[PDB]
Amino acid sequence: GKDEVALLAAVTLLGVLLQAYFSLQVISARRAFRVSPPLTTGPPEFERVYRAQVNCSEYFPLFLATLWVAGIFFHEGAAALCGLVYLFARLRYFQGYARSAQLRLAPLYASARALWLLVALAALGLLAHFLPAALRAALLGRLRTLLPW
Amino acid sequence: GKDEVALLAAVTLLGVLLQAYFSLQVISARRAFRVSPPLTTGPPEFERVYRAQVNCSEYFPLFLATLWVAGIFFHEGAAALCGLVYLFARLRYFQGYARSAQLRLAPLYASARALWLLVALAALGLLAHFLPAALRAALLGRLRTLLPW
Amino acid sequence: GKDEVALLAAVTLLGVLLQAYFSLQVISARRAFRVSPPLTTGPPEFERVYRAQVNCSEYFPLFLATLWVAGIFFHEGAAALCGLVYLFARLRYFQGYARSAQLRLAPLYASARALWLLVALAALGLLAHFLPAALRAALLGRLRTLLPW
Ligand SMILES: CCCCCCCCCCCCO[C@@H]1O[C@H](CO)[C@@H](O[C@H]2O[C@H](CO)[C@@H](O)[C@H](O)[C@H]2O)[C@H](O)[C@H]1O
Ligand SMILES: CCCCCCCCCCCCO[C@@H]1O[C@H](CO)[C@@H](O[C@H]2O[C@H](CO)[C@@H](O)[C@H](O)[C@H]2O)[C@H](O)[C@H]1O
Ligand SMILES: CCCCCCCCCCCCO[C@@H]1O[C@H](CO)[C@@H](O[C@H]2O[C@H](CO)[C@@H](O)[C@H](O)[C@H]2O)[C@H](O)[C@H]1O
Ligand SMILES: COc1nc(N(CC(C)(C)F)c2cc(Cl)c(F)cc2F)cnc1C(=O)[C@H]1C[C@@H]1C(=O)O
Ligand SMILES: COc1nc(N(CC(C)(C)F)c2cc(Cl)c(F)cc2F)cnc1C(=O)[C@H]1C[C@@H]1C(=O)O
Ligand SMILES: COc1nc(N(CC(C)(C)F)c2cc(Cl)c(F)cc2F)cnc1C(=O)[C@H]1C[C@@H]1C(=O)O
Ligand SMILES: CCCCCC/C=C\CCCCCCCC(=O)O
Ligand SMILES: CCCCCC/C=C\CCCCCCCC(=O)O
Ligand SMILES: CCCCCC/C=C\CCCCCCCC(=O)O
Ligand SMILES: CCCCCC/C=C\CCCCCCCC(=O)O
Ligand SMILES: CCCCCC/C=C\CCCCCCCC(=O)O
Ligand SMILES: CCCCCC/C=C\CCCCCCCC(=O)O
Repeated sequence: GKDEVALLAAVTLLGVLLQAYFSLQVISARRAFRVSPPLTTGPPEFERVYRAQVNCSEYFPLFLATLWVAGIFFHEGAAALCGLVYLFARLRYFQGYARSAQLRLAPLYASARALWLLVALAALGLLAHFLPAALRAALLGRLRTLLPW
Repeated sequence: GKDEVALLAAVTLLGVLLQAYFSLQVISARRAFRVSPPLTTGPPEFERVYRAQVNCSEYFPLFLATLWVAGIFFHEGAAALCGLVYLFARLRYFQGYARSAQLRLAPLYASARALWLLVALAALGLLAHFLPAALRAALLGRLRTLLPW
Repeated sequence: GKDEVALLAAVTLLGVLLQAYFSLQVISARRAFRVSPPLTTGPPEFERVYRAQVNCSEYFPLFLATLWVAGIFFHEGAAALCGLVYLFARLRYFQGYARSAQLRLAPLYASARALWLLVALAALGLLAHFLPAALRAALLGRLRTLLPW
């Protein structure tokens, strides 16, 4: 039961750890540019690192949501592998963005490709669990009993 | 097992897709107002669209959390319908806010009403799974065995 | 089945309610300092309360992710208790930060300690569900069948 989802839980935990890493980098920039809470503005370099962390934070719940839907309704290994590709592409996005706004783009598109792939696996998984049942009911003349609307 | 939660997974996926839509709108405003990363400040219109996306992002994990608690402990269909009302009210909030800060308010209250309804269904669901067991133990003089505290 | 995770669902719901409380406090500061949407800048006090809510929002999905992994793979009661310690430390962080940036630090470290503890329980739980199986396969000379890589 539990170990049917243990790989998804492991990829989730690795994402939490990546977020802690991004957070550690912003704490470091905060010393390196004397940025003092409660402020988020500062030199362009600090501003880039800080924006990279905010962006990764916005998308972290989206990644988790699709990872779990894809892993449960499609295939656990397929979703987990795709989750790892997304996480590694985000690490590179962060490191890229810290150096320059242009250098963030190649790993940003790689991560966008990986997240859309997870959205596609989630959609396919959901369709695989609804379309066959609807097909069976339609062929048996029992569709109204499955969905009156 | 899986299809006991397939409607919640479908509503979750639709919310991820709505977030991608909001993100596409901010990318468009970014060209229309020459706002260049790493900046989030700009004309009041861009500022409104950008704030709308930030707000929807803050609340997206809250919506997911209550949707899943309500859908598992209350009733799956009730929670899923309520999730759809929330998602559609957020689309209208976004479109409203893009035009004016006042025009965002009616769909914002509609979405606040829909999210509180999901919080209420989650609370009711949780109570339905704890209060009867506690009542049974109290009536049987076995409460200490269920909860010593 | 459901009540195997009902305590985790209850702690989740309490976190959603805490977030609604933080949100109510920022709405109040917004009147008290005439900050008008779409703006997030203002007096240092408003700026502190607003930053406190943003920080709690960034970490809310991280807390949920680890609470569920720890509660499912480690022990439900252990994770749920730890989740409560984290939530209460965040309330104090918020109240502290509202008064001063220095006063936020003691409950911030308390919440950081509580979240790392949840990360540790999640990691331990995941290891408890993989390392014994790998040990059994290695001892039986059946490791390649469990993991070819
Ligand atoms: C209302 C909607 C109407 C229904 C429309 C249906 C959409 C049709 C889209 C194509 C159908 C799915 O096509 C299928 O895709 C997946 C993933 O790309 C492939 O799947 C394979 O590669 C993926 C890579 O991500 C692996 O994770 C997976 O384990 C493996 O089986 C299949 O080899 C292919 O056959
Ligand atoms: C420590 C706490 C002490 C216990 C206090 C208990 C609180 C009492 C509150 C009212 C009890 C629940 O009351 C119940 O609400 C739900 C939802 O509104 C209604 O439920 C109905 O409408 C909702 C609409 O959201 C549908 O999704 C649901 O499928 C349907 O059954 C019931 O018809 C009503 O009987
Ligand atoms: C590739 C990795 C290699 C494997 C390395 C393994 C790491 C070893 C770390 C120590 C092993 C776990 O050690 C174990 O920790 C937990 C939590 O702190 C304790 O657990 C106890 O306290 C915790 C407090 O959080 C309670 O929630 C829990 O219900 C209770 O049983 C155990 O009494 C201790 O024996
Ligand atoms: C994966 O990250 C991102 N995805 C985005 N989209 C939205 C669009 C409309 C492009 F599709 C998107 C959404 C979903 Cl659901 C998905 F499955 C895949 C995606 F690509 C958009 N922006 C980012 C960023 O992080 C940029 C803010 C960072 C920067 O510009 O530096
Ligand atoms: C649903 O969205 C929102 N909900 C809010 N609350 C918090 C309060 C104290 C009002 F209850 C709230 C919280 C929970 Cl848990 C809920 F179940 C229902 C809710 F209404 C508050 N603000 C928004 C916004 O999006 C505003 C930032 C956007 C803007 O002002 O434009
Ligand atoms: C629990 O909150 C926080 N945790 C942080 N880290 C990241 C570091 C590198 C410190 F470990 C962290 C990450 C994980 Cl995964 C965890 F398990 C425990 C943690 F401590 C960091 N910052 C906060 C804040 O809220 C600060 C922004 C608020 C402020 O500075 O006021
Ligand atoms: C492992 C526990 C770590 C807890 C997270 C630490 C977070 C933030 C510390 C920011 C310190 C305040 C910055 C200095 C500003 C000033 O002194 O003027
Ligand atoms: C491979 C595609 C074949 C699809 C078959 C669909 C067949 C018939 C559609 C008519 C349904 C209307 C009859 C109502 C009776 C009922 O289903 O309860
Ligand atoms: C489907 C893949 C889409 C990936 C998401 C694209 C995101 C961001 C692109 C922002 C471009 C940089 C803005 C221009 C600023 C300047 O040139 O001065
Ligand atoms: C419909 C409301 C009826 C509630 C009934 C509650 C009854 C008695 C409360 C006394 C409990 C203290 C006895 C301790 C013994 C034990 O439960 O283990
Ligand atoms: C229970 C429903 C509550 C819904 C959440 C309310 C949220 C925001 C209201 C902000 C009001 C606009 C501020 C005044 C600015 C101005 O008039 O110039
Ligand atoms: C308590 C620690 C004991 C660890 C025991 C590990 C033993 C042997 C490692 C050799 C594995 C290589 C053999 C390949 C055959 C197979 O497992 O399929």
